[PDB]
Amino acid sequence: SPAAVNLGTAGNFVILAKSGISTTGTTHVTGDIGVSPITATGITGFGLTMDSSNTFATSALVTGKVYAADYTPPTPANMSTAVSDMETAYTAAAGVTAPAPVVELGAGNIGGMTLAPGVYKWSTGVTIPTDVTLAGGANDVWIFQIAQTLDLSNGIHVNLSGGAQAANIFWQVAGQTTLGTTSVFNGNILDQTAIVLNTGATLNGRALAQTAVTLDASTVSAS
Repeated sequence: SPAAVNLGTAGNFVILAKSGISTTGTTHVTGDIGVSPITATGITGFGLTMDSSNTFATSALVTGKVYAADYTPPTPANMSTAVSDMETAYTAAAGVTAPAPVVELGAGNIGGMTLAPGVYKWSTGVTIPTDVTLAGGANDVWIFQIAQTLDLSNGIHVNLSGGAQAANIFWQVAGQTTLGTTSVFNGNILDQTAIVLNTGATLNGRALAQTAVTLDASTVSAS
C-alpha cells in the first residue's frame, strides 16, 4: 500500500476552494466548507448567517461550519494555512513515486475495472463510464495521478470493496473533475482547477479545488 497523502489542515474541510463554492437545488453538505483568499461573496446559494464571533457562518444546507478569508481572526490565517496545505498535498500526491506506478492503464478508461491499492498515473485524462471498484482493506491507500481531466459519467459509481475507505483515496487532477448527474464518487479530489457536481451527484470524500467547486442538488460528506 502507498502511504496516505498528508492533507494537513485541508483535511478539516469537505469543500475547500480558492475562487468560489456555488450551490443550487436540493443540496446537502456534511462537514465544513470554506474559501480563501476570496471573500464569502464567492460562496453562493447557501443563505449564510454569521456567528456572533464572525469567525464562521452557518447554512441550512451545511451540517458544519462555513469559513471565508474576510471573517474574524483567526479564520483568515486558518484559511490561508488550509489552502497552503491543499496546495502542498496536490504537489505531493502528483510527486509520489513509491510504490512504483501502474501507468496509462486503459488509456484513461477505468470503467469496469477492479483496482488494488497502489499508485496509478496517466498522461491522459481519466474517464469512468461504467463502475470502477477499489478493492482493499480499511487502511489501504490509492493515489491517482491525472495530468488532464477526471470524469465520472451520469449514474456511475466509484465502488469501494473489502474495507476500502474514501478517506484513504486521493485523486490528483490537473484539469477539471466533473461528476455526472446521479453519480457517486469516493475519495479526496485535489484539483488544480474546478470540481463540478452535476444534478444529484454524491461525493463521499473532500472537494479540494484551487479554483471553484459547483454543486447542483448534490450530497457532499466525508462521514
